[PDB]
Amino acid sequence: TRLSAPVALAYREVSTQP
Amino acid sequence: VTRLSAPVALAYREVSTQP
Amino acid sequence: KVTRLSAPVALAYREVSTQP
Repeated sequence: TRLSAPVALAYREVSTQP
Repeated sequence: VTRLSAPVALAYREVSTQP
Repeated sequence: KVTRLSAPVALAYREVSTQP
């Protein structure tokens, strides 16, 4: 019943394969 | 047992309630 | 995705005096 707010949000990820 | 992590803001919800 | 990080404003540890 609460939500919070961060300063920044960091997703990821790399070269992936056919 | 170790950390706390103070955020920026904090948001609260609200429900209308009947008597 | 699997691991979205988030980065807070500040942390806070603590510790008392500990005996020998």
